[PDB]
Amino acid sequence: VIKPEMKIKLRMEGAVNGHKFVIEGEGIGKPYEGTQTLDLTVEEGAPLPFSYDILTPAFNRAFTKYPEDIPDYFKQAFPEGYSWERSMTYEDQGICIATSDITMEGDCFFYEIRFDGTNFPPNGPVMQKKTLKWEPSTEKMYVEDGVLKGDVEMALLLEGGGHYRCDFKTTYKAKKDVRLPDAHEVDHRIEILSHDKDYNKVRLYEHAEAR
Repeated sequence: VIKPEMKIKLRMEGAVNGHKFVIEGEGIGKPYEGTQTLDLTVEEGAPLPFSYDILTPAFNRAFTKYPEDIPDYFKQAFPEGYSWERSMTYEDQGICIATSDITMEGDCFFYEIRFDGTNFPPNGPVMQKKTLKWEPSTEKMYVEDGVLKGDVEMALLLEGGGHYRCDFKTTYKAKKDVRLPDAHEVDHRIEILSHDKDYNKVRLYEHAEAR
């Protein structure tokens, strides 16, 4: 039921360091090539006082190129869909939790996303918007408790050229039983292709391939 091109519509509600916001997104991707692009718009809470980058991995592993001999936990889960739960722990004790519930109708995915962070220092790189991009990453995927888990060590490149590290832990929960894969890895690259001055409008791209 996963077509070679799938559309995407999403809504994120959240709060970061007490600043509430709402972002909507629409876009399109190619699930079997592991690529997608979203156009995202801040609908409430503009201008965001924090780095947009902390949000971008919350904006769907159905968009992953899986080799034909690794079971695709994500494409198998449709049309019913799946949800995920993610902790993101930053090196300066900023902490975020995000969840998403992902359904489908026809050639379109729908994401209902919740995002919350707190404890970001007011002069650190997130609240001072000093981040440039995420570095390409490798997520370790493995089965535990009957579901699929991923761990990835993430790094945000900073203005002036250091890195700001974050550990991601994700639980992925299909809504029906599916064929479980062996342990494997997903390589990612995520990039903001363009944005307006205060990131009220953002074009966001991801390429992901399992190996």
